[PDB]
Amino acid sequence: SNAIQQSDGSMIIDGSANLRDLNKMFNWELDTEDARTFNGLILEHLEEIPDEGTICEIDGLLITILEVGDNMIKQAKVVKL
Repeated sequence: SNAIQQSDGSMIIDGSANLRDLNKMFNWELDTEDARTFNGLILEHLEEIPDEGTICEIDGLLITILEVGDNMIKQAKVVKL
């Protein structure tokens, strides 16, 4: 999985990103109990496959959905809360 730091400090993360990997690398505190990937975490929280452009808060992160495909989150922008 790829993750790109933006000039403004935000991160663009792939939906496929492994939650435990993200936590260890960025010192985030994503819940790893039930989901394995960033996509999984977002889907478990939403009661509908979210549109691109959706902004949500999960586990200390402010997340903007950038790309959705095959009913999975492909890319999201992330800022720390």
